[PDB]
Amino acid sequence: QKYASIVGVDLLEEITKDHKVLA
Amino acid sequence: QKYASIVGVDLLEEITKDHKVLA
Repeated sequence: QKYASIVGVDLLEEITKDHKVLA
Repeated sequence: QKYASIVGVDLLEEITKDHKVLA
């Protein structure tokens, strides 16, 4: 974690709709 | 792969329908 800090590494519902449109 | 070659081994939408039928 000192090393990493120095080098800079890190460690469906379109049918229910279409019906309700008709209604 | 020589051995294998000698011995012969190897190495949903029936609801959207039913509505459109009604319509």
